[PDB]
Amino acid sequence: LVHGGPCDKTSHPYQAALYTSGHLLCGGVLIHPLWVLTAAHCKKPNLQVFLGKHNLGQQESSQEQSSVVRAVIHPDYDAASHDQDIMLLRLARPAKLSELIQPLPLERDCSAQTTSCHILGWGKTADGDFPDTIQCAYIHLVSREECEHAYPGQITQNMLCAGDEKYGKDSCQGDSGGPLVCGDHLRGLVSWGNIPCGSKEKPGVYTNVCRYTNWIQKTIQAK
Ligand SMILES: COc1cccc(C(=O)Nc2ccc(C(=N)N)cc2)c1O
Repeated sequence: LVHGGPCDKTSHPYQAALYTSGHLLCGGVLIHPLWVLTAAHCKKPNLQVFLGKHNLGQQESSQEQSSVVRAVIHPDYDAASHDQDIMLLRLARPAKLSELIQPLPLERDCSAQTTSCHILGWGKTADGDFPDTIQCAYIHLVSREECEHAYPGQITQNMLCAGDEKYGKDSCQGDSGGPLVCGDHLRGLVSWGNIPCGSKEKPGVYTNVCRYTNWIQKTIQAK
């Protein structure tokens, strides 16, 4: 995340860190004790999910680790266009909830009224480095018309745009799959956007979570 700052220790209990081959890969969102939501482009072998983390560099009493038993990529995911960039991960070990480990409810209304939005993650910062401490930034949803002009013929109804006109606060590589939180509800997932990261003109592109309500429920309630 570029142009943000360190999060308050107790404000991100839904945040997951996704690892592959012992290295941070993506962010994720805890949505149920057994399920983490992330982007489909975060699919890698033998993912390890870390919950209740703040600083990646140290062992924290609040942390919980789990391997993934099932990875469910949306059937209509299209890698080239990032369309329908969403995946559900079933945890081997259900999340032991605490003040620092809690699920985030989903936004179900695609026409939800404007609320304060924020993004968070351990992705690439302004200096080009990966932070040990989780970063946060307040951002705003961008009108679909403005986003379509920014990315001609690339924005589908399964995507939502967000950014910041003042400093260009934006999500980046490593934040992928992490949450776009609006009014204490999951509104989007970090998917793609401007490279180098910065949202002053080309806003960040997020998977539009409200479109996936039925698919998420059907996957979680399957078998
Ligand atoms: C495993 O996932 C990845 C691997 C390599 C690169 C990326 C990446 O560049 N993502 C990305 C780019 C721009 C934005 C933005 N809003 N400006 C957000 C995310 C990646 O996600």
